Amino acid sequence: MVLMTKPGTSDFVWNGIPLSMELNLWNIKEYSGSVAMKFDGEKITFDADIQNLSPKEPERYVLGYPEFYYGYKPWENHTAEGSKLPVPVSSMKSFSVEVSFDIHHEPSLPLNFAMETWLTREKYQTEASIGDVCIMVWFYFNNLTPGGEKIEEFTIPFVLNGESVEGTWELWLAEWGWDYLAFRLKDPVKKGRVKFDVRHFLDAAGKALSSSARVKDFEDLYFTVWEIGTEFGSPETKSAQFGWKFENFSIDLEV
Ligand SMILES: OC[C@H]1O[C@@H](O[C@H]2[C@H](O)[C@@H](O)[C@H](O[C@H]3[C@H](O)[C@@H](O)[C@@H](O)O[C@@H]3CO)O[C@@H]2CO)[C@H](O)[C@@H](O)[C@@H]1O
Ligand SMILES: OC[C@H]1O[C@@H](O[C@H]2[C@H](O)[C@@H](O)[C@H](O)O[C@@H]2CO)[C@H](O)[C@@H](O)[C@@H]1O
Repeated sequence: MVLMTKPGTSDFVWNGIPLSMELNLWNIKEYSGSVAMKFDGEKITFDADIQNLSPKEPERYVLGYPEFYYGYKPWENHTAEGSKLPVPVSSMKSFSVEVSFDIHHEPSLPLNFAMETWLTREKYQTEASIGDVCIMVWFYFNNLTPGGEKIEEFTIPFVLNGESVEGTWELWLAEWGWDYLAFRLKDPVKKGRVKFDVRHFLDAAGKALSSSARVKDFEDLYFTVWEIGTEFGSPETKSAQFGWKFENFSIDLEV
C-alpha cells in the first residue's frame, strides 16, 4: 500500500509496470480540507474534499491534476526506473493504453478525465517551451472546455467496455508557451473501461501541426510520458469535492 494525504509523488509498480503517482495540486496556492491518494496493488484511488481554494496563477485556469504516469514528466524532472520512455515519436509503431475508471464529483465542479503526453525537442527537459507540444486525450469533462479554440474533428477508434467503437474527437489548439493540443471525445464517458492506441492521436496531431511555424520536426520530438488523471477547477472554484478510482491498467509500447 502507498498512501499520500498531501501533495507529492510516489513511485510504484502495478502489474509489472513501473509508474509514478502524483497528488498534483500544481496551481493551488492555498486550501483547507482533505486529499488522499492510495494504491493497494490492484487499484489507485483519489479523493478530495477541500475548501478555501485560491489559484497560484488564474491565467492557467485549472487548479490541479491528481494523476499517475508512465515515463518521464518533464516538469518534475522525474521518471521511475524501468520505463521505456522517452523515445522519439518516429520510433513508436504503436502504444496501447488500457484502463478502467470511475469518476465522481459534485455537479458544479469543472473537471475532466484526461490523459496526456509532452513532446519535447531534447530527451530530458525540465520544462516545455516554443517548439514543444502537450497532447491531451479527454474521455470525460464536466463544466470544462479545453484551452484554445476548436479547429477540427477526427474519427478515432477505441475499445469501450470490450466493444470496438469509433469516437468523434474535437481537436482544440492553443499556442501558449508551447503548443497545446487537446482531443476531446464528443460522447464523454464518466465510468467504464477504455483501450486505444496513442499512435492514432500522434498521427492526427502531426497532421494538424504540419504547417506550424513553431513546431518544427514533429516526428523527431521525444514522446516523454503518458499521464492519466483528472484536471479540476477554474479560477472561481472555492471548494472541490470529487474523486476517482482507476483499475485494470495495462500498456503495450511497440518501438
Ligand atoms: O513542482 C514541479 C513543477 O510543477 C509545475 O507545474 C506543472 C505541473 O506539474 C503539470 O501537471 C502541469 O500540466 C498542465 C499543463 O501546464 C496544462 O497546459 C495542461 O496540459 O494541463 C496540465 C495538467 O493540468 O504543468 C505545470 C507547469 O505549467 C510548476 O508550474 C512548477 O513551478 C514546478 O516547479
Ligand atoms: O492550463 C491551461 C488549461 O486551460 C484550460 O482551458 C481553459 C483556458 O485556459 C481558458 O483560456 C478558457 O477561457 O477556459 C478554459 C476552460 O474552460 C484547459 O481546460 C486545461 O486542459 C488546461 O490545462
